[PDB]
Amino acid sequence: PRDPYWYKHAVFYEVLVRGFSDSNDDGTGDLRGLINRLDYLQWLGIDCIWLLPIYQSPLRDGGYDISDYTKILPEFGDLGDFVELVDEAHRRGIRVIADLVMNHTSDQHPWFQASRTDPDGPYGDFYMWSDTDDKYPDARIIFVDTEVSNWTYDPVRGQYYWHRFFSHQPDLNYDNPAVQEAMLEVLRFWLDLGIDGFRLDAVPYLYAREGTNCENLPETHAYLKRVRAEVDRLYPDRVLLAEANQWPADVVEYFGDPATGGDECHMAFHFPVMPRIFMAVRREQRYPISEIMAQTPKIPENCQWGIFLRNHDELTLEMVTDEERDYMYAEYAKDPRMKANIGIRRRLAPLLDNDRNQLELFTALLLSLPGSPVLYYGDEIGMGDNIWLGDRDSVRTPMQWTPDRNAGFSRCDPARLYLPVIMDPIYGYQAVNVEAQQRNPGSLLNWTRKMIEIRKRHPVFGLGSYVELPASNPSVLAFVREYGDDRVLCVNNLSRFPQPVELDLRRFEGCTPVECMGGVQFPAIGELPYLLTLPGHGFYWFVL
Amino acid sequence: PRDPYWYKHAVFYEVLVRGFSDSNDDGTGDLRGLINRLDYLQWLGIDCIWLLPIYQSPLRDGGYDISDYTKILPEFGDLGDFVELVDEAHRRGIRVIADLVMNHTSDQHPWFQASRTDPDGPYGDFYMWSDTDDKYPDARIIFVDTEVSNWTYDPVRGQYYWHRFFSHQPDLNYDNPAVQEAMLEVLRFWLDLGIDGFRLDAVPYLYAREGTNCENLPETHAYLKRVRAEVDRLYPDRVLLAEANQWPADVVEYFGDPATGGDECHMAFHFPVMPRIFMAVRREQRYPISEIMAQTPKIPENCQWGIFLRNHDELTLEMVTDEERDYMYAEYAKDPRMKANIGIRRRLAPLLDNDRNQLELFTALLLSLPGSPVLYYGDEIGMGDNIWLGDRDSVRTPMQWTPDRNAGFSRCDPARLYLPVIMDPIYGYQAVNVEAQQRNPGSLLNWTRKMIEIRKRHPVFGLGSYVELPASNPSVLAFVREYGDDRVLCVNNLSRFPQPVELDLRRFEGCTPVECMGGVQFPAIGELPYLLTLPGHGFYWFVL
Amino acid sequence: PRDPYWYKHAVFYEVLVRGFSDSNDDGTGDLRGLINRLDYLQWLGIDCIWLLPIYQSPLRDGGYDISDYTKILPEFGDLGDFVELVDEAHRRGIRVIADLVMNHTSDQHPWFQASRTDPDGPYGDFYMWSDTDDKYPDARIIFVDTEVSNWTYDPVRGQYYWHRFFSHQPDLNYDNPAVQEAMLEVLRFWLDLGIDGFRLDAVPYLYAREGTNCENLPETHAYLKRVRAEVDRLYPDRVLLAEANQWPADVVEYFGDPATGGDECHMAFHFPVMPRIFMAVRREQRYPISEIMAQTPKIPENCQWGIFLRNHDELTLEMVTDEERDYMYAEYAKDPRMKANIGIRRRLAPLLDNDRNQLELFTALLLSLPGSPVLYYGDEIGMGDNIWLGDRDSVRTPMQWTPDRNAGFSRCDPARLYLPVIMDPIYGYQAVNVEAQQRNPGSLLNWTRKMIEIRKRHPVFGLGSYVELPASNPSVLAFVREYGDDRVLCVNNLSRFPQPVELDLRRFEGCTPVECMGGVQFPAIGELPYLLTLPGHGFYWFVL
Repeated sequence: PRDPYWYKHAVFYEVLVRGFSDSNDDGTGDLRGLINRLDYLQWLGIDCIWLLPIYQSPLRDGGYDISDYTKILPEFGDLGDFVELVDEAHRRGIRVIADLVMNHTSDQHPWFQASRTDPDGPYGDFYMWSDTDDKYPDARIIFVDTEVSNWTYDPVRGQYYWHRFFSHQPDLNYDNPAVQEAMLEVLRFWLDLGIDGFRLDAVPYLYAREGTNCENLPETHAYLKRVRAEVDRLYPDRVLLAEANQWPADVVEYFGDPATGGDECHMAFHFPVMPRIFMAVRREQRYPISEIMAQTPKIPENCQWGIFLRNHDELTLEMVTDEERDYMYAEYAKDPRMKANIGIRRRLAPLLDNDRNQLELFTALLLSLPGSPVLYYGDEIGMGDNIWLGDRDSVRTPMQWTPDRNAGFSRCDPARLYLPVIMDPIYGYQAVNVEAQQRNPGSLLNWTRKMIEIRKRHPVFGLGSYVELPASNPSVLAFVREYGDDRVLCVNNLSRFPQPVELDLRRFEGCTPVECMGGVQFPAIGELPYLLTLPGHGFYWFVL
Repeated sequence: PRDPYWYKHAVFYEVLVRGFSDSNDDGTGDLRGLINRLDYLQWLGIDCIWLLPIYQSPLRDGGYDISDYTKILPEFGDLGDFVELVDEAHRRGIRVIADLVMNHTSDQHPWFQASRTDPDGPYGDFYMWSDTDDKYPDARIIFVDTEVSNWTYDPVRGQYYWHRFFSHQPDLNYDNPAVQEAMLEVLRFWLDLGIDGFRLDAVPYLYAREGTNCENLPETHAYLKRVRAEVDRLYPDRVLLAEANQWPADVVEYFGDPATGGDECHMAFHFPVMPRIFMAVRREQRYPISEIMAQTPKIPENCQWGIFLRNHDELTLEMVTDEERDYMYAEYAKDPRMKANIGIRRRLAPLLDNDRNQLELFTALLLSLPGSPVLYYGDEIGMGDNIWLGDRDSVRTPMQWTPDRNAGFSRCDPARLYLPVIMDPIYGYQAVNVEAQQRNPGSLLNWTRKMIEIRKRHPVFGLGSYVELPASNPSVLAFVREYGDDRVLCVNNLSRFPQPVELDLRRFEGCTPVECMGGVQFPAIGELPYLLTLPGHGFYWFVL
Repeated sequence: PRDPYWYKHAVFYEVLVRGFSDSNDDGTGDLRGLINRLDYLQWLGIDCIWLLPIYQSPLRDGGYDISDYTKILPEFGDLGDFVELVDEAHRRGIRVIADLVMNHTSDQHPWFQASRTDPDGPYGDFYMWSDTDDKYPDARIIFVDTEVSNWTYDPVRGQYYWHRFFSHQPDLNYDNPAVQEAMLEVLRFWLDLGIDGFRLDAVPYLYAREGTNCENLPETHAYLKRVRAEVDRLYPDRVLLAEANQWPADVVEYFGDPATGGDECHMAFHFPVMPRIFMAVRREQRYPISEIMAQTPKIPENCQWGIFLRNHDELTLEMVTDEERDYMYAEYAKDPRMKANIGIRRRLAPLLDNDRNQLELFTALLLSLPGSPVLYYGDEIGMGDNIWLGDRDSVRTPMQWTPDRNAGFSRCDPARLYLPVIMDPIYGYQAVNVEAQQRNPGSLLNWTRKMIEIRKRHPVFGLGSYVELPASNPSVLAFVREYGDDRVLCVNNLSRFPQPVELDLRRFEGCTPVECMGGVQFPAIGELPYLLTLPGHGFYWFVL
């Protein structure tokens, strides 16, 4: 056994516990419900469940405002349930990781409250305090629309505290060794229960120094290396993912020193992928995808980029872009499609006007580009979303299972539902739900499952090289993935029209391509250009 | 001006006036409404409107039971409306034809009523009467499940009359010359109003002779040759279409003498086309389509096969087949989906379980095979059925125009609709309507429009020859259509998996194929087999 | 403890087995489903289940065309299921009766097929045959729009047979003693299995005589008296109901000789009740009910009228009327709602524009008038119709149980349902279903349940006398029912406005009226007129 770098050949499934399955029938989904649905996740073929935060919380910012790192919110069950989840998932070959906010806690966290009645106390300097609001002035305000702050004054203490997020999410003093030790305790808590890892949230903002930007500080990276060391020590085969809402170049540093193969975070996310793909389809040219592929620095051997088909990170409803390193920076807002969903999280089918061909194109690229892919619950059946509530952050509607009441999510009265089931004439459950999808062999779900299965039989997709093929046609993106004798050819049409692509496949002369979906043998590769024909927004996968 | 064989390059649009548009707002569609929608039909691109029966009728058999040939059922408007319709159609480059039942009339038709009241008077021999039921004993009973004999006894006259159809649809004695002129009289009436032709319904059964089974009799054919002669004489550019629920070999005689180029019916329908495509897609092999293309006899130069995507005839809800000449006779039966539709008219998308890819495949074929195609109203946006309405009607539901009340068909109270609008979660109007389709550029409606338009620009599709290209892959049907410098290549994949097809296009060496949908110029044809790649159920059109 | 006249205090529940519950999940309801739902029928409080025809049948006429009297349509289960239905119902205090067509059978019945093949055999004179078309000329044709004769000629036999219904329902020759004995055999077969009785269908037409109209003939009544004698001899406590779509004066003979207390049919239906209540509500005056109450002859002591809230009997879709004896004959016609549902079965709530107050008024009267009431399945929660499924079948939609898929009727795929579930925005299952109804204490269902239980605690409703109270207010119908110390006062407002009624109750001077719904004691009855106040379409029940 033993698999230290399993995340390199993993497909992750991000799930909102509150919204996946309700067993108690109280209108809120729970760990037991998720446990009851493990059989589906196995059928789908995913390798790791990624839990959105379930920690105790006032729920004032999506539950990313944590009040107790070691207590599970009563709505979702108890720690006994969680242990059973990790165990039954493992028995099914499925791992479990979770979001965990490292930078800040809610103001309703006991440490906060105990950092203000007595500054003398052991918790007294757990947060960042200053008599003036002038310190750290070159740090931008993240929530510029709501916070005039980054220092706000607390009366019961009689001083200002620091927060890069909302005023009810005070930052933690990471210069304080007791904080470095308490937080590291928290990680151990969950690792002891058997969790396979975390996504460390908001780690760019851990340390602040006068004179700097107060993100990505070398003191910060030092702390994470500390975290990798301890975890590697006490627990085998665990994973640390970084959420860094930054250009993938400032992000490459969260992987640590490349000489060791990686001694910091295992994964971080490559946020510009979806916006650049979006861009490619609109202009019908491969270059926006080509550029980031080429302008991304190399990362340590044992690290991985995470990719998902969304335009915003979730702790900050922002698109990750950069005025000086993103050549498409100004172009995104000149798509009135793109500019209407700015601050809003949208599910994949809505982002693509429910175009099946485009859904396949985007998901095909997601599963084949160099990295480890994340599916968001509901996308595999074409679920929609529901702005209006909350929102900017919902897309947290109940998973749509059957055409029965409440889509089969709960047997409760609809009035008791935490969020309503979508009843829309296009994405509503009477038309879009997992059971209908499963029974129809031509559905998006069955297609996705087949694709996930093709990818599992080919470790090259997570482990292999990426070399893009020159091609006379700007509308087609063709590349090859090779992981020692396991080689695939991936061809993608960004145009809405049928397109020829002529490939110089002379490196593979003599090979007989086998198409992945159907197992059919194509003519052998000779030395003259090979003609592939794709329909609008089509793609093919070939084994060589 | 000057165009006698216009129907050869025409695309027809079959419409139920009752169900297309309601202007009076009484719940029933009318000629006034159709006129109002002529701008749409022009936009869509069709060449000829084919009207379902609008004559005065007891409506006991779909309006195919005519009680007066010269009156429009008041429900639909008046003869002024009909004349304004034809004129406004012609202004737009649209012609108009109608179904007309030649064989029999309603029993409620005044000719019958007079042939029961006055056996000796002028109508006494308009129908076939006899003292016995012992006659023409070799004629099968068509509606064998409802009708015990082809003779039925009338209490008022005291004799049996003949009916090959229902008891309330007595046959006309075509041995009586007064009947032949009365019917020609009927034809002229409508031709004088400007109608561009008819589909003569149920003509295989015009004459009966002892010793014969009473179908396709030479006396029938002579009468039809007679009909064209007078029509050609008195009216320019008219068309006679024959509805013959018969095997395409028995049908070919309705075209007349090949020496004349055609002196009988201009068009007849090739009924087995759809079942063969259906079976071919199911078996994923070209053979069922190839076979009819090759085993169908040549027809006169100025005649053409009519094709449409349905499995049944509309007057006799029967699939056209033949035990001695149909390679597939017993095989339609082994197909669970085929067998489930008794003798039920279904619309295309229900017939294909709403598979967008197959809808395109089948329609590409309808539009590219040798003949003149018929579209059924609603298919162009993917309308469904309502089988629970039965007697066809399944398929005679209201056109779904907008997402407003009654799909935009009428502003009436739903309780007064002649038939209800489909509200189904899959084909229901809140999801499927012309307005949603038009605003979505990727919609089926817009696709159908592009298709009809490229077809219009290439008269080869209606006038040209058919040459099937040999290919090692049995799953793909590839053919060429050529009409003197107008040559197109059509390639169709019957497999649900991607398939390569290698074509020998050396007859076209040097040509740079141009794909019709996007106008992209493909690589030049060399001496080697040309490789086209198709996705599951895909197709391409190339100009040469 | 025998209870020979149990039907006098019974409330019947009419159920379409096909449409009540689906256990097999094949889209068709079955006896097993009905057995499974017996606990609900007990909960509601009904005393007898009445089954619509369940016999083997080609179903060309609602199953009233019987092809085997001793076989159950496989679609519904087998005789084993039936035996279990009778047993499980009886266990719960519920009896079971069924429709049985006495007069005619399907032409697909083995007796017929052997009566036309072999005139010499044992079945040769089972049907009414003739060499001529002229016999029995004074009988109207019932289905006059469809049928030209009451005689139809059979080609295999070479003679005419007799049929008062559709031509595929040939009449049985009851002059033949073997037919008279075959039908009693049919009757005993079911009685042996434990059925508690029958509604004998179409018995007015059993015998035909030259000289008459062939209804209501003494030979017919004699036979029914003969049938009753045999049933009473061999089986205890059974009931025979006659469906005679006739004026209540012509119907009374079916109760037999009054001297014996009743020696023919136990029950027959009073068809004008509902049309008269309907008119009474429309004109807002008591008189139309007063009149049929006055023109209804007294019936033998052990006989009972059957009442239900419908305007048509179900075998013919005709309203009972009589131009010379029904003073309202022409008034039904000037009545626009009435005239639009002329040959259509409608459920109670549609018939009353879904007015809950009127649903209560009509149901209150149904339960208080002299007779034994029949509830139709679905009316108790306010189900609607679907007239587009053909004016019989309009009212045969699946029972709506839960808000889950297919209203909880079946777990099948919707395409497989025998008829669709109503999805209308007023009566659709998402708004109207038993589960929603039972959970709401203010619902029509819970009301109906209470009402039935109140009726059960007072046998006077079925056994007592009926005396109408004179009152100056024409809008109120007030009556008293007395059965030896069980005395109730019923007051009903036919106006849509509040109304006073002043009653002379001196017969009950000293009594403290107790209202049934709530058990509140009203002021004692004095020598002065007693004042009751009712809301629009209101009613009260008082115990004295």
